[PDB]
Amino acid sequence: MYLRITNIVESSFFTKFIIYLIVLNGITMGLETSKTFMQSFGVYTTLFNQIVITIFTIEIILRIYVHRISFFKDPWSLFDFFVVAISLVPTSSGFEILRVLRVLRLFRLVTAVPQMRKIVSALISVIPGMLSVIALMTLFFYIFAIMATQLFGERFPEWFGTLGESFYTLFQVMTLDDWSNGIVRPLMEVYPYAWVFFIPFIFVVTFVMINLVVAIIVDAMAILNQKEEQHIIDEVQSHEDNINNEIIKLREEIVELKELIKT
Amino acid sequence: MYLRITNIVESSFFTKFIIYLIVLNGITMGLETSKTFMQSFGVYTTLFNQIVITIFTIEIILRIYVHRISFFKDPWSLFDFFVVAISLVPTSSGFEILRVLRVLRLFRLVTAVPQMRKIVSALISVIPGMLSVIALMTLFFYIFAIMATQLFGERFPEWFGTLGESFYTLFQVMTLDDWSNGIVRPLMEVYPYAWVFFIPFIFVVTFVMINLVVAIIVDAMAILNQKEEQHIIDEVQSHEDNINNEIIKLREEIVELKELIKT
Amino acid sequence: MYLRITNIVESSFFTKFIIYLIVLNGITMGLETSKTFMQSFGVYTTLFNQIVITIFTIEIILRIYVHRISFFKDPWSLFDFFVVAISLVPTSSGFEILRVLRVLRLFRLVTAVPQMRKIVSALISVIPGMLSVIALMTLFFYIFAIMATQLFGERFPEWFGTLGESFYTLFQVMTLDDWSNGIVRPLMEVYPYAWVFFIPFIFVVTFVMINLVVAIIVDAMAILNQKEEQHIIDEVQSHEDNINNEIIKLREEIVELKELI
Amino acid sequence: MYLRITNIVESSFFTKFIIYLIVLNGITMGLETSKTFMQSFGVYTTLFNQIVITIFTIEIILRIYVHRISFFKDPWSLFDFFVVAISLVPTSSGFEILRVLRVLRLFRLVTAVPQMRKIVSALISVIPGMLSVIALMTLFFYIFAIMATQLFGERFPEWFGTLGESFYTLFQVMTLDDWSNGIVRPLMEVYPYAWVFFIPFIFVVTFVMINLVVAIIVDAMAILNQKEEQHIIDEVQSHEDNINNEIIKLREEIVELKELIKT
Ligand SMILES: CC1=C(C(=O)OCCN(Cc2ccccc2)c2ccccc2)[C@@H](c2cccc([N+](=O)[O-])c2)C(P2(=O)OCC(C)(C)CO2)=C(C)N1
Ligand SMILES: O=P(O)(O)OC[C@H](O)CO
Ligand SMILES: O=P(O)(O)OC[C@H](O)CO
Ligand SMILES: O=P(O)(O)OC[C@H](O)CO
Ligand SMILES: O=P(O)(O)OC[C@H](O)CO
Ligand SMILES: [Ca+2]
Ligand SMILES: [Ca+2]
Repeated sequence: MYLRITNIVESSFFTKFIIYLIVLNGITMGLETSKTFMQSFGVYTTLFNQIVITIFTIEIILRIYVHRISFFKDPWSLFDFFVVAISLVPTSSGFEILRVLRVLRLFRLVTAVPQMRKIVSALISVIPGMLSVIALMTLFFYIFAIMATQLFGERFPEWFGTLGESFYTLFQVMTLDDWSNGIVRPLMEVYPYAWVFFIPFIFVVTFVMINLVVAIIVDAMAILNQKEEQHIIDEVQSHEDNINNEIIKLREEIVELKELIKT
Repeated sequence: MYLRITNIVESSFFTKFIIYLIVLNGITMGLETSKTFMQSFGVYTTLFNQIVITIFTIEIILRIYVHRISFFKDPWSLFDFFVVAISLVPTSSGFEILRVLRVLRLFRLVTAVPQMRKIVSALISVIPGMLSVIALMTLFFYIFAIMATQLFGERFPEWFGTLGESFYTLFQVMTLDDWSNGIVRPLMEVYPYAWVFFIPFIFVVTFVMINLVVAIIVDAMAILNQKEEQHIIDEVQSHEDNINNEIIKLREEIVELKELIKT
Repeated sequence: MYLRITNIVESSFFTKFIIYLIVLNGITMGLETSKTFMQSFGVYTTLFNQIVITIFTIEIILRIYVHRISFFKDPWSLFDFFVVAISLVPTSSGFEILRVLRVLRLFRLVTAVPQMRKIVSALISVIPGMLSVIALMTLFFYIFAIMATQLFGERFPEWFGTLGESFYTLFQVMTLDDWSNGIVRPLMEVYPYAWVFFIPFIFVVTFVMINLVVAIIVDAMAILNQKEEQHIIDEVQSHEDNINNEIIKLREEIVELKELI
Repeated sequence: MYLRITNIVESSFFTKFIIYLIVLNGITMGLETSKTFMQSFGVYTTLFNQIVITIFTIEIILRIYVHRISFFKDPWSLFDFFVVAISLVPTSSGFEILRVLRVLRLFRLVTAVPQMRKIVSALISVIPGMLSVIALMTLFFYIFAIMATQLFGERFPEWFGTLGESFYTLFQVMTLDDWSNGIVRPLMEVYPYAWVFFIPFIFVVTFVMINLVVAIIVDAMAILNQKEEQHIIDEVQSHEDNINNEIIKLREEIVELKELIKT
């Protein structure tokens, strides 16, 4: 029976039908936004929602028997899995956050549609090279968050009270969000020199972001000229000393013609 | 009189003419902006408008004969068609919003000037390949919109009472416009963890844009290496398939001295 | 024998002296900020400005005499000229707002030095390639100013009442400055769909500013690849043509042992 | 005795120990941020600072011994040194920024981890290039800062009262941080034409930042594209001086078959 289900999971009808259920379920996810619509139709869509989660788990289990292990070595399939698992947690209780994370299920449309995975893939690819810089930055934030909390916390607690208080505030400053009328000018009333802290924080952070981008584009170029030079260097050494194997059978031949002297 | 009017339409004069009207009428739409002006000279401009609109209509008509079905397959003409059609909906009456849409007819200066035509064309060219990602972002927005609305709308209706509402705010946050003192910190007095929503949102949004920009730059400079490489790659073969061919000649010239075979 | 003075205007010391001046006067421009200073040393320093300003006048005259018409085809000169002419107009005058422009004479430091000049010159060079887009965009503003004025100027005259008013505001919205909480959201409390005007506006202008940067970088690299292959090909071709010079005299003296028999 | 110490100092145990010490010390410094923690465990903390501060003074000395004057011509070491100094000075004194500047010793984790000082390097490496542009802009600011102080400082003393205050506001404007509603929009009430100063300032300032990027990127690439030229032209160079070097012997195996006229 294994091959019998495998023909299904792999059909064009399967993926389209699941893509189809993703999409319209998405539309219902959106209609539950309206409190008006939720009245005249609430039980309809929650029903619908239960049908979709059913079909999805059906599907996901099928996919597992058809792919087992390979399935769990697949980033994309793990996603659908966890994102479906979440939806499978009951419409209940105090930790009511999960009712809302059920709208993550719509990200299946990203898994289900190949054009889109490529985009997500292309995006993630940039990340691992950056993990070093991310560390350095987070270190830099940490160190400055500490100083903030200490230098500024007592008189300005909404902003620099806790450690995490200052983290949030320093993120805002980085996005240059209302940074000067909004935070530093207040600070400077008590502590006139605050700028000696915030002006450098701004230049370093902005500096790094910008440059990091420059480096990315330019280093990527550097490897493109690499493969190109290779490809062309590979040519002058494919030719030339293949025109060497022919200018020495001039040589072998030229000296094959050297008992002109015997006569 | 097909050929007689084709001659007029296609002439340099006609085009220079329509352009000149476009400039005057655009100068006068700026003057129509002054309440002070209309009281003194406003009689003059409601007919100037009413006859430039008339002249333009005539033109659009002519041009249609002169190109028939091919006129309605030209982007630039189709524009002129609509942008002048909208200016025909009554001098008053209908709705007064189509009287504001009237001023759009100055974009006919972009349409009727071929430096502008291509400059716009240049700009539009990067879009159709972007389309996929525009969809991915839109889905991202929309999921988050659904999410923000049922997390912050009951308590913060101004910002999150509706999908549309939350679509707006999330756009605001994307442009980083007064996002933290302006939306999130208030949200956070009622909901201390709002940062776990919006900071992830900010990264994704921002990360996608920037990398999108890198990709365009970085991929375009790839294609340029392609055509340069094969330009160069072809030209070594032209001057190195030339070499080994006239050493084949020399190799043979040596085997011309087979005439040692005379003995 | 005017040439005498010509050798002095051109001298290393003529230029180096004027730069000492431009820097000095520039250090006094700053201290004329401290009203603390400008009582205790006001007279002391107003002369310094009077000396400097006459010297520069002299300098400009000499440069003129030396370079004649060719002086007025030189922007760097033309600038020096106007920025000094400006400073000439007395003070009190008709309006203490040309007294302010006087400061602009410090940019003479950009003039007096290369490197500085190269860089200014460097930056400007992208501009002429841009005159077209700058115009399309200006048309784009103009059009949306006219539209914004007449759509919102009635109830929002501070932001959109006058044509120039709408220009200023659309400029602010372009820099995304307090655009939503400070402008559109207020607008929408009277005119709900006003987002249909501002979101597209922001998209258009943002898109244009980014692409233009992308076009500059990539079209730059294309010109850089034109030059590259032509240096590589003009190499490959020429040597490859090096190789056929040693082939024809390894050829037509393989014809003398052939003519041998 | 040198080489015995030298081999300890260069040990990866030495390095890893100091790195470890750097890291746990960083963990305690965030703990000092809590007022709860400092109550219940603050004495545990303040001695560990002493410990680490000693150990590092030891570490720095062992290293000066090992490297002699080579140590003092090393930026990363100079830093490690200068940062340990600050942490040395007795707690309090009259000004207690030093009891805060002490959290800079965490930056040692940068100098200590070889992968981090690499990216700081790459970053720093861009600066020398732009020291001229910097000067240009620093002047430009100065000039505009003088100009605004004496145009808006009497009536707007907070923003423009002194030179210093004008530098701060112009920097605020440069970052485009709340510029219009805030500074510029108020100013224009008193001085209507103030847009004539803050639009130019903004164009110039943002143009120059933005182009400056373009110049790095594109000139970086011009250099990249040239090292490619050499590598390619070098192979060509090689073949056509080095095979005429070894068929110059084939150039004289043809005069031998000539020369055999003689008797
Ligand atoms: C929505 C948005 C931004 C924005 O509107 O902030 C104003 C930027 N700015 C002048 C400026 C920038 C830096 C230091 C000093 C001054 C600007 C904006 C519009 C027109 C002209 C200039 C800024 C930005 C600023 C700060 C933080 C972040 N973040 O974490 O995503 C983004 C950037 P960026 O990479 O910034 C750099 C330039 C050359 C402008 C290109 O884009 C993007 C990608 N996102
Ligand atoms: O007015 P509502 O409550 O029906 O919701 C309006 C939304 O924009 C449509 O879903
Ligand atoms: O305090 P003042 O009056 O001496 O002026 C301070 C300025 O920042 C010095 O140039
Ligand atoms: O009435 P105004 O002030 O908009 O005048 C029109 C000009 O374009 C700007 O002054
Ligand atoms: O305020 P505390 O003492 O509970 O600590 C909160 C900080 O973010 C944790 O160090
Ligand atoms: Ca802002
Ligand atoms: Ca703001």
